[PDB]
Amino acid sequence: EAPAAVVTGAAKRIGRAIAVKLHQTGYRVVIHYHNSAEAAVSLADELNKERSNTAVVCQADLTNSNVLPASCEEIINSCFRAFGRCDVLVNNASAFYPTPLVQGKTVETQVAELIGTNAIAPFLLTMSFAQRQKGSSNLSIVNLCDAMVDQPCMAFSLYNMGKHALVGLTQSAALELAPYGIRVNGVAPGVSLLPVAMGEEEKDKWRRKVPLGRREASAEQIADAVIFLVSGSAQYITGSIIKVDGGLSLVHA
Amino acid sequence: EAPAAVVTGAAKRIGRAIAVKLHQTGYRVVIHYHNSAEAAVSLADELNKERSNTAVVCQADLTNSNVLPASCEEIINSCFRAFGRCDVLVNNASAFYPTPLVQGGKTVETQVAELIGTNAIAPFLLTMSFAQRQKGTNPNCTSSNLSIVNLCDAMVDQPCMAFSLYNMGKHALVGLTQSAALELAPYGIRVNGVAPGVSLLPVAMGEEEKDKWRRKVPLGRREASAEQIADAVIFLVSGSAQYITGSIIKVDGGLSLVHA
Amino acid sequence: EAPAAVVTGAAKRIGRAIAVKLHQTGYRVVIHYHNSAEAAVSLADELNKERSNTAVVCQADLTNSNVLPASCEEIINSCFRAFGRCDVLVNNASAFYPTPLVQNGKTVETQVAELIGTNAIAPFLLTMSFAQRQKTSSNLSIVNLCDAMVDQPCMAFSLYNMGKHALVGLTQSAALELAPYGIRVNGVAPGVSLLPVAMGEEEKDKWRRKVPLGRREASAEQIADAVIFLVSGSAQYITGSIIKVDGGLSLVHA
Amino acid sequence: EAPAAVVTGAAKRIGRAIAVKLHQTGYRVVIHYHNSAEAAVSLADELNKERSNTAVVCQADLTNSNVLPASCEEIINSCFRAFGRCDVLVNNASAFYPTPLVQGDHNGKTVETQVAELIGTNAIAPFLLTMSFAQRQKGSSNLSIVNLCDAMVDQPCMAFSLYNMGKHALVGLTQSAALELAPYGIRVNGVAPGVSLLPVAMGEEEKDKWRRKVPLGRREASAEQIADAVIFLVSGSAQYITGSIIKVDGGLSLVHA
Ligand SMILES: NC(=O)c1ccc[n+]([C@@H]2O[C@H](COP(=O)([O-])OP(=O)(O)OC[C@H]3O[C@@H](n4cnc5c(N)ncnc54)[C@H](OP(=O)(O)O)[C@@H]3O)[C@@H](O)[C@H]2O)c1
Ligand SMILES: NC(=O)c1ccc[n+]([C@@H]2O[C@H](COP(=O)([O-])OP(=O)(O)OC[C@H]3O[C@@H](n4cnc5c(N)ncnc54)[C@H](OP(=O)(O)O)[C@@H]3O)[C@@H](O)[C@H]2O)c1
Ligand SMILES: NC(=O)c1ccc[n+]([C@@H]2O[C@H](COP(=O)([O-])OP(=O)(O)OC[C@H]3O[C@@H](n4cnc5c(N)ncnc54)[C@H](OP(=O)(O)O)[C@@H]3O)[C@@H](O)[C@H]2O)c1
Ligand SMILES: NC(=O)c1ccc[n+]([C@@H]2O[C@H](COP(=O)([O-])OP(=O)(O)OC[C@H]3O[C@@H](n4cnc5c(N)ncnc54)[C@H](OP(=O)(O)O)[C@@H]3O)[C@@H](O)[C@H]2O)c1
Ligand SMILES: CN(Cc1cnc2nc(N)nc(N)c2n1)c1ccc(C(=O)N[C@@H](CCC(=O)O)C(=O)O)cc1
Ligand SMILES: CN(Cc1cnc2nc(N)nc(N)c2n1)c1ccc(C(=O)N[C@@H](CCC(=O)O)C(=O)O)cc1
Ligand SMILES: CN(Cc1cnc2nc(N)nc(N)c2n1)c1ccc(C(=O)N[C@@H](CCC(=O)O)C(=O)O)cc1
Ligand SMILES: CN(Cc1cnc2nc(N)nc(N)c2n1)c1ccc(C(=O)N[C@@H](CCC(=O)O)C(=O)O)cc1
Ligand code: NI
Ligand code: NI
Repeated sequence: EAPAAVVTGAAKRIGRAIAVKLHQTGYRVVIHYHNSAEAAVSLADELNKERSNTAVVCQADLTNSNVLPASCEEIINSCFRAFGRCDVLVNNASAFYPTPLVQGKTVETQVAELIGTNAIAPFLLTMSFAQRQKGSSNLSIVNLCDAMVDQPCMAFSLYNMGKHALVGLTQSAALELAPYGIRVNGVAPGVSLLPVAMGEEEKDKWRRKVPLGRREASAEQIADAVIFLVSGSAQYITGSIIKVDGGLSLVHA
Repeated sequence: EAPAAVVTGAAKRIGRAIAVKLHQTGYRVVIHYHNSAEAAVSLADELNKERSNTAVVCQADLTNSNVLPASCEEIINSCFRAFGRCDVLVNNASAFYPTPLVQGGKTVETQVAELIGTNAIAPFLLTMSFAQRQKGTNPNCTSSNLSIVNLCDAMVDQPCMAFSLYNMGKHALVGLTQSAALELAPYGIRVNGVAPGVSLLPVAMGEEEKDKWRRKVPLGRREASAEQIADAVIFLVSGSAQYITGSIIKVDGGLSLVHA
Repeated sequence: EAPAAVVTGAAKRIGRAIAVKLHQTGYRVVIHYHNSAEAAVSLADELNKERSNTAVVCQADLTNSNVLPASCEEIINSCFRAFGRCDVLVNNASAFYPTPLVQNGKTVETQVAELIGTNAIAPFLLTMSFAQRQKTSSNLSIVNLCDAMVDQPCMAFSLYNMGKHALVGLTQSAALELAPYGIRVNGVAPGVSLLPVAMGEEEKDKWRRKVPLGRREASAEQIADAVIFLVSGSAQYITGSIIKVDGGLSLVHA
Repeated sequence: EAPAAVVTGAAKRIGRAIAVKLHQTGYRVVIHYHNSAEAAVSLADELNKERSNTAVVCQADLTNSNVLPASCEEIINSCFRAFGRCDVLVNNASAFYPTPLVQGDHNGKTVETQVAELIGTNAIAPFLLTMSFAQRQKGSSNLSIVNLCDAMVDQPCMAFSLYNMGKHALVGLTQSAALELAPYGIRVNGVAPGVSLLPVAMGEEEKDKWRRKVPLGRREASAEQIADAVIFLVSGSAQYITGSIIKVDGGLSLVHA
């Protein structure tokens, strides 16, 4: 019988590429989304046309709040309701914008969004993932990290704190959930898909920097590393974070 | 004119020892505390005994909440109020307890607020407020020695079982240390960390459990005293570390190097 | 047409498993060996029985010496003479033994030659020679076998540890320098894998216990699995990456 | 009694500033050099004019060879012979030049000479000096080793693989020796410059290119700023510190591509 996966922020871009590749591997998928309702059901439609009743949609804000644990518990619950199991969780959804230290949203909202999406939701989703299993199988969690986590971008401190917290969770959860046969790993893109709204010349500045090919990783290239980690080929791998960055983190100033 | 320093969680233990050594080095200090009012003022009394009006006290919960940015601004303000300047910020205050991922007291969101608030968010807001006050300073046109020192954890990559939120908070602190170091370098504000392995064990910990942790330590088979942690802090704030920023010094007696 | 791979120290254990999985994936293989002649040819015979003319054997000492560069050029040339190409280099051969700092009559300089040569310098020269011969339907890459415990070193293994650290450095330097040629350079870092046969089971179990995921060592095959991912089309953007295959061992404090 | 230190490659630049600061702190010093004889003897003279009988010179090639262990043993011996003790070893001497992985147009040296020089000076010599240092220990004291590492070690410069391998191996040694020598109270630490003193031969525009990369001040570290971290690590304010490598790089290693 088919395994099931939750992918967060799976409506488009890298999240969509992960849901799609997991689907092609034979997973049924919960496509989580926040604001991209149309893209999410459009994705689910295609996947369901491929194989009937193998994709459901689930919407949630993953900003930190007192109700976030409930939302995260529900996200996991939706996978079991639809599919009777939950074998894989991919923590992909992520708020991303600058927060300059020296001077719209209050700083506490930015805290809740940036740290919530990048670290607290992954933590809570991990708790619920594990709780639902215990209290053959190839259970694992993949966290979407950042290969530049130690060469941060200017004025992105909260985002960077969130990705760093995600490294800690990946390692803490790997260690703690190993007795249950739940493996916990990361995939760390460097420059992948640039923002839809980024000007082309700004995109080119980033591409130029990549030693391997002078270009960004495609969403499929990121998804490949994810499906390796969920596979039987990675049965012994846990607490490992795989850079998919084309050498970018190795390039000095 | 003597420089001034803010030290969070400075009433006891490592924070206290940092405050004492900064004061002995010539700093005026803001002693921040949460619950330890008695210890905070008795420290201030002692420092003020040595040099009149060189130690002041400041109370604040550093748990994340919608009033944290305000609280942290006021902490930095208290240093300018008392001493007319703020040269050094030491982020030492820290909540610390287990938070198991699997279950068989506080809600998990209270734990998040406390653990990531004290260890990461408050340091970040204090860093903002510290830097905002140095906005109109050109490091070329001045002879100051501004820095922040973040109290980290040498075991961040070999974490203790069931301490995931604490660990996330310390990881975020490493991220802030590095991000702030880069972003504030144009202001001549250096941002560094000191990472104890096993230092002062909890007062409530059984003596046999204490000795288990002590035995792990290759250099001397003992915990670091609070003074030895403070030595590294004062090096990092000193003129002999003027080119150091984004560095996290381990003070762990080799502990992080020991395999399972 | 079929790609070709060189695997150093390929007669036994992890190296043999890598050579086998590469061959199963469609690679022709050069099976390098040092002292394990019989094992090397029995492996070569087994793979050639599977598919004719897909396996050859190559003897070489990878200790550092004045002749080492020539040996390494010959190992690479060997793959080209046998198969007309060389798509993959796996640096697997490794000397491994204690060298205490404070006090088998091996001199320390022999220990240096053996431990640094096999783990670092031979990898570096094979990399030179590999790159030199390549100086686009191609997928060229190098995989170096590292050590997940490189920053939590075992007691009295300083030269070995220096060897492995130099290999990390080589992986990163070569990844950057060879990227313009489309040559990707990566690492697989076992923690506890195959234990020495002669080691007491009671000592083996001490190591096994340390491992969170399963309380067991990695099989050679599980290590080989990460190797074949790195060389595959599913890793075309991965260079300078070292993947731990350690079942969480490196995350366990003392 | 005054303590004693050995500093390798101490005739000039960073190694000199370390020898000077250790001398100013009250150490007697062995000034090791390879080619810089005049600068070495000139330093010994300045130090001796300040406090008589507190500085000696010792010449040795630290290229890897079958005689390197003897040479390193000699270097350590020279400290016990002059000063009756050896409290501090500073591994500073370092060969530094590109070794491209791909050749095209044919340099000077053979690749095995380059191996012997680059990894001998940066790694093997430090290892043997560490062996001899710990072996010779006699029996209030503060024994330590400081290794000069490199902050850019995981963001290597183009075509410097052998140099980078040496420096990576030196990290390994720092950590391994920290663990292994801890039971004897010998601490082993590192100082990692990013951009400090630029090569004399380097053109001014190239020098300015490196300087402008540094976030903290847009300048290189002086030799004295590097020596400061060294002297902190050998000091009593660092007695619980072992296996730590402190970056002195003005934030350079934190700058993305
Ligand atoms: N793209 C890159 O070059 C790159 C580089 C480094 C690291 N990464 C990591 O790789 C992963 C995917 O990258 P990406 O560029 O594809 O990410 P992205 O497009 O910026 O974001 C992915 C999804 O996250 C969801 N999200 C944002 N805020 C949310 C919130 N408040 N609550 C719930 N969901 C929220 C959004 O869902 P909706 O659209 O439905 O609202 C969004 O589509 C991320 O974790 C990222 O940090 C990517
Ligand atoms: N001790 C060790 O072995 C060790 C190991 C690794 C890292 N560290 C780091 O070194 C630093 C000092 O360690 P330590 O053991 O001295 O710390 P600690 O005793 O556990 O706590 C330090 C102080 O932090 C303050 N604090 C706690 N929760 C707070 C909150 N909600 N709001 C405001 N302040 C709060 C407390 O102040 P009040 O008493 O006034 O309430 C406390 O006295 C910490 O950052 C720690 O993480 C220590
Ligand atoms: N096994 C583990 O638990 C583990 C853990 C961490 C890292 N690793 C790494 O993974 C790789 C494979 O490990 P392993 O246990 O399979 O290795 P191994 O059995 O110790 O050695 C593999 C081969 O290296 C060859 N070799 C040794 N010295 C040589 C020299 N002088 N010149 C040429 N070849 C030489 C030997 O070839 P011959 O038999 O032909 O003489 C040997 O069969 C190694 O690089 C190792 O460091 C393994
Ligand atoms: N920007 C920087 O300068 C920088 C950056 C990162 C790391 N570092 C590290 O910091 C340390 C000091 O840097 P530096 O620039 O002052 O070094 P350097 O001037 O390039 O070299 C220091 C000394 O090493 C000695 N040496 C070279 N080859 C030798 C050999 N074959 N045998 C014995 N001695 C040999 C030379 O001594 P003689 O002159 O007597 O021949 C030289 O004076 C080095 O380890 C370096 O790698 C420096
Ligand atoms: C590598 N990358 C692509 C990119 C796109 N989406 C992402 N989304 C998430 N959640 N996380 C990522 N790290 C991410 N990265 C980058 C890198 C820098 C900037 C950047 O400098 N952003 C500025 C300026 C962008 C602009 O000029 O358009 C900003 O204010 O957002 C954006 C994307
Ligand atoms: C190294 N150390 C000392 C210690 C003391 N106070 C601190 N305080 C803070 N804020 N941060 C630290 N990391 C810290 N560390 C440790 C290490 C382990 C445990 C620990 O396993 N504690 C268990 C129980 C241990 C027990 O008391 O028996 C707990 O539930 O708190 C406590 C302190
Ligand atoms: C994880 N591992 C397995 C192992 C086997 N072969 C290898 N071979 C190589 N080349 N590299 C390795 N890292 C390696 N590792 C280990 C770990 C420790 C000891 C060990 O403590 N050996 C001591 C003790 C031997 C014993 O007690 O039986 C020795 O003196 O060799 C051996 C193998
Ligand atoms: C940071 N730095 C200064 C410098 C000077 N001496 C040293 N000496 C040693 N032993 N180790 C160092 N790391 C070192 N670094 C650098 C950085 C890059 C180049 C460099 O790109 N060198 C090229 C280009 C020289 C040029 O164009 O002038 C070479 O071929 O040597 C030189 C020095
Ligand atoms: Ni981190
Ligand atoms: Ni290394």
